[PDB]
Amino acid sequence: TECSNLLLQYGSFCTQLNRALTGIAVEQDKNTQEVFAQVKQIYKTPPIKD
Amino acid sequence: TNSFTRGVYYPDKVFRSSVLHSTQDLFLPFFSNVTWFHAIHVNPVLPFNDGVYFASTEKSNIIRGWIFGLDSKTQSLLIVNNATNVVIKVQFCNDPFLGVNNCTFEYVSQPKNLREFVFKNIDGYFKIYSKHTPINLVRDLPQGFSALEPLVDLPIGINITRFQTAYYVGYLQPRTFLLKYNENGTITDAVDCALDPLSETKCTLKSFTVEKGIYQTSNFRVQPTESIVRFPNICPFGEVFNATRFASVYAWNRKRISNCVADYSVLYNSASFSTFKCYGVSPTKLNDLCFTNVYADRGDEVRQIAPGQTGKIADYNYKLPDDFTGCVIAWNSNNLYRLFRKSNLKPFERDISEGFNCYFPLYGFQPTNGVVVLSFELLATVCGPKKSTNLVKNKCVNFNFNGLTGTGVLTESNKKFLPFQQFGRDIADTTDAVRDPQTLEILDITPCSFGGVSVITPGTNTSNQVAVLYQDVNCTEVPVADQLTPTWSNVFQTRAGCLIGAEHVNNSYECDIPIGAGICASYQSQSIIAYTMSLGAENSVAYSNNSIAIPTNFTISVTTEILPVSMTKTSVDCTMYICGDSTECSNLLLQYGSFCTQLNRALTGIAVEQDKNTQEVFAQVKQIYKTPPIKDFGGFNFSQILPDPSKPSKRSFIEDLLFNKVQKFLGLTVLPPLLTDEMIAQYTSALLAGTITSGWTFGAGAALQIPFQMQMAYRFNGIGVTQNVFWENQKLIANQFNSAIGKIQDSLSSDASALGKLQDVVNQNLQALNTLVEQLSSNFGAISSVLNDILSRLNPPEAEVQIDRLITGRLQSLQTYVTQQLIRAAEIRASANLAATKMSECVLGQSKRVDFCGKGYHLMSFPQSAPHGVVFLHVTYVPAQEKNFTTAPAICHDGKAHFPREGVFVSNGTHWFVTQRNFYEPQIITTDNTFVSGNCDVVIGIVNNTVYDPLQQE
Amino acid sequence: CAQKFLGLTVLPPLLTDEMIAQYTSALLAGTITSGWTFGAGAALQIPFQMQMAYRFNGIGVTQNVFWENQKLIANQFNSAIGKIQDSLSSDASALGKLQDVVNQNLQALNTLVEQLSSNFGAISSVLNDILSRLNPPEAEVQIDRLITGRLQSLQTYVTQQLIRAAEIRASANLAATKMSECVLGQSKRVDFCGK
Amino acid sequence: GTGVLTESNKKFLPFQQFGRDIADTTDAVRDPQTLEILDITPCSFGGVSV
Amino acid sequence: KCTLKSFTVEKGIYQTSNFRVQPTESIVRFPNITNLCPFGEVFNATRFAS
Amino acid sequence: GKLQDVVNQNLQALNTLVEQLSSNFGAISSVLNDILSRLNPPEAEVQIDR
Repeated sequence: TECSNLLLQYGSFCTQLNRALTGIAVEQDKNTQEVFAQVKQIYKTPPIKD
Repeated sequence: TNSFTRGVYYPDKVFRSSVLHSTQDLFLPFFSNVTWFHAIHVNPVLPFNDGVYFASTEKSNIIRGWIFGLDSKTQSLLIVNNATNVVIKVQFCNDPFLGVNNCTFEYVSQPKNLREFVFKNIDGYFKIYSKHTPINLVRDLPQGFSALEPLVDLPIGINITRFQTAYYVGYLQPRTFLLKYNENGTITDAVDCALDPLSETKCTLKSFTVEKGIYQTSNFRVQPTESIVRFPNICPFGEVFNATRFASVYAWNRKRISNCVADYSVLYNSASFSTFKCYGVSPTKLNDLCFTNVYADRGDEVRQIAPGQTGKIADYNYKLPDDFTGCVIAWNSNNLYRLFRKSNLKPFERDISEGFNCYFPLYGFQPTNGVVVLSFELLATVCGPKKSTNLVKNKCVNFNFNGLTGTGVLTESNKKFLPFQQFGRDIADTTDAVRDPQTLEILDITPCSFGGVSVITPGTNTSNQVAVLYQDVNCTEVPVADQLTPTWSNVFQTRAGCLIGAEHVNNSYECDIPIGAGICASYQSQSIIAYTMSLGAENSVAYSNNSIAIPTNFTISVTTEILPVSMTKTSVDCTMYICGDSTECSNLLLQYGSFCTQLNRALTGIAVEQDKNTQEVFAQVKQIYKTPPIKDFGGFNFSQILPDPSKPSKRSFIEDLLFNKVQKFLGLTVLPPLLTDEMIAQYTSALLAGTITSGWTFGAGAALQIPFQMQMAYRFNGIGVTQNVFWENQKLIANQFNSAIGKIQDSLSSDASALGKLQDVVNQNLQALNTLVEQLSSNFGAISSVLNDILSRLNPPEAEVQIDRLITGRLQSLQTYVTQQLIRAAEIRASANLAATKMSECVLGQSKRVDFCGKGYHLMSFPQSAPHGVVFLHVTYVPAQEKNFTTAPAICHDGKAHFPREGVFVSNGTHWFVTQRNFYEPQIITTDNTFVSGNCDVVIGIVNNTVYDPLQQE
Repeated sequence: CAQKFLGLTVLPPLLTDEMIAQYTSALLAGTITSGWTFGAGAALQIPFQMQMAYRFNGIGVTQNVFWENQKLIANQFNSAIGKIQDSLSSDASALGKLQDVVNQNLQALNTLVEQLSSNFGAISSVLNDILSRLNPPEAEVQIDRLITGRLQSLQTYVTQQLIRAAEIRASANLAATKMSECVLGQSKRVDFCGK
Repeated sequence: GTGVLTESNKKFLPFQQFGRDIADTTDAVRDPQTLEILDITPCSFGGVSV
Repeated sequence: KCTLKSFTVEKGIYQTSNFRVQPTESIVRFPNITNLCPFGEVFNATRFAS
Repeated sequence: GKLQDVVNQNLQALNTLVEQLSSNFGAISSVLNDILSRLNPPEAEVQIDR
């Protein structure tokens, strides 16, 4: 605890860090969704590949 | 004891208005249980704590005077709090209420209800806050806001309180919380932290209103509850540290004994023996810390303890390293030599082996004048005795392996500790495993569980319900170390997290509040619902070797794609950010290798770049096309997108709607855009006109001139729609376009959903500044966060240290800001070159890029300006009303395969015709509309039909 | 114990390998069913062989070039996919950039993790033991300097992770472009879709 | 500090001697010697572009 | 020229200096306490012993 | 200029590092040698750490 109270002396350090990291995390999901989850439909691969 | 009675008060805080501020001032959480009332009717009250809050009713005084305060012994106040001279006394007639060593410290005379004397504590003295007493609550507990501060601090010093006197008492906890100050700086309903996870989110985001989303709330840990300080325990040390023998100049021992159990140099802890100095350790942690050195080792100069000092220790006397750990004690009243040494000494060197004839010889026992250190190792132990509980399995404790303090569970000694049988390290940290000092057969490899907490918030404008997920969790159970309110409350046992849940749905739906891991949530009889994220809708259309779907009709859809172009570019002048109005630190500004100048240089670079981004995105012209005064272009009501009417100074209607959506002396400034919103609107005009009047305004030299219907004719022709509908469907294409603009005007301009992506930059930029300025309110280890206070409080030789500490902190934060912005500038540059590319190939021409310039087959895009960005209305062609026709590539009987020139040999079961992938619009095979190479070939797909040659002409 | 307790964890992707594979299935299925005729979701069904004829015609050869060579073309295709099945095996190129990205991040943490042990000018780095050894008053260096050091290491980590993210975002933007132009579309661009 | 003193446009509760801004820099001070509070604006400042 | 350490400066606008406004007065505001602080009762006390 | 600006910023980035060395960072002097010449034994660690 003592070091956490001392870390708080570096005011709101991690709030900024956590936000940046979270921003990266949503950006990653945004990238996946944007890259391949591009379809509003899921066409099912035909059972007969003729 | 419910209804969320708000334990709020102004915590001696400066008046602030229109703000949201967080603190930890021991407020009253809404946890009240029972209170002491209804004593009499038609039973003494003695509740006590330091962390208390009192509230009650009124008829006269009711409390027979409000009191606070043992009995007639010490520090007894029993303040009357009545009209007749309230005094701070420190027990006879006041024992009962009045009516039906008397040393005083202070005099104040400060003077159904809701009288509150709440929030008490000492702070070395006294603390008390008080609230108004409304008389129209028509209930027992008022929805209130806060208590005020008449005067709180007085010379009381009560270590404990138990005095009072239809009654209410609450008890305080040192919790963090959020206080909302309205425009009049009145604290409105506050939000406790750890009251509930939604409140945790509100604290987390330092914002009461919380949009629907997954917010990462504070982490969670199980509490270590016990500790081990175990060692076999029980040497001369405890007695021989003192020695009559005094020969230390030619002697500094280190190991009088290798193993001590009698180690308690209280001589230092209480200074029961003499003066001392400890290096690297507390003087009091003598049985908490242990070293493998138990003994060691005078002169008028104890100044020569000298861990790297410039004394006689350098060459004659005993030397210690600058990086020395240990503790030294001295002796006096006591009534070998420090002769000259030609060589220098090394740390911990013990050398007791040219100045004419004076180098070889080498004290005085008479009272010439009234004119000893133990080194500490870094390690196991064998000193500083201590004992505790036995090994604790399956629950987490502190002090794992005694000499170290860990929070791991003491289980599973599945490690051999082969060479030494004592200690293990992790792949990534000092401590991984231990062998218990007394029973060397058991281990600590399981640190008390810990992880992050994500919270699902449905959006506070709809619901106050939440779901919570421990990011890494067994999904077997959740401990109670925190809200502490719910049970562990059927919850989806997902790896994403599982503490308190949501209906775990066996059905599937569109994604919302995406927790991640293929799991989404919503509030849809309102409750949190957790779903397995579904995919897009199933498409089951059959395909065959001869089945082709061909549109018979079409629509024009307008995709509104909004891209950031520029940042809310700023310039931080560190002279103020760090040193505003501070002249003492002025020397420090110069101290740097222009680091500040370089940080500002980076932001200036960013700003110039931002102007360049706007310039590429909008300024690709030399002569601007003035929108012709027509409103006559195929009837397309471009009047809705062009800045023609001059109602606003320059803006178009769509851009008006875009601009209708979407902080002083901060030490920084937000530089004006080079091109104002008015100029951008005018460049927008320059592009839209020209775009609808000539075409390639840049690429084709103002694009000569086009009737506009010829233009979109050619654009259809570009997308692959040739000689099909651009002329046949005049008044239909125009109508669909028009309707699409209506679709944007009442949809995104009413929501700003798609439009909020612009703010992904603006919000972040503001947050970045908000972070930066908020970062100022930080001590960084300095005595105070306020530089001017350091200057007003500390002298030069002492202030500079803390000034520099604060400066270093602020410089680290500023570098962080510059860096964050340099990277965001790069990202926006990437979006800006995308936007410029899109303006160039979507607006200044017809891009063949599929699903790039909007959804579907882009034929056109009409840009509009947005604050720090561009919105492209990409008018795209979409096929519609598809019919499943039979296809084949070829026919014969003419001795010619006759493959379709550009079309498809398609039939409705008969009437084999040829058309394209644009519209049904069937046509007779028409030899001139086919391509022949191969005749009656072995090629797959001949349908044995015939085609008329227009030149048969018989 | 590859991933230990350092506060450094991984949040699962929204789109899990099942979800990614599932979307990929849709994408391929759309490719073999509408090819390019999509109103960004509004697929128009075409027979695959016919789609190939149209794509071939879109590249400057006639539809009959494909049809005359239907057997050739389809058979060359089958051989080519087999070639890739083998050429992507035997750890070829370590699957290129994908390995690199993961390597770019695991190391990002091995570095961050290593920094945990740095003393930052202090005697030690084991903060819990530092507090045990000395009292907070005597911790301007023992704790706060250490904290500052870790602060910088984390800030460096996020900074580099943001750069990594920016780079990744650009890669993803290009990948998305390919996803909508190269697949679910016919690129007319040289080396956009490979040589 | 340094700044422009002006009559505030808002009365503040008597319990505090001074107020603070969003940037946590002093917003206003009640005069210890007078029954008034004066907004304090940081003295005009900014960059110089040549 | 100094900001860029070059005697010849390219045509353009440069972020050169820092504009702050010089204060025109020194304003001292303290409560009008006329009671000399009884430090003598603290430091010239007859008995500190206890 | 496009291709000059890049080399420029790269070199400038180097130029900056050179300038940075000149900083004392709050130290008694700017060069390790001076530190090593003035307060070496007792405070080299402190000044050097700075």
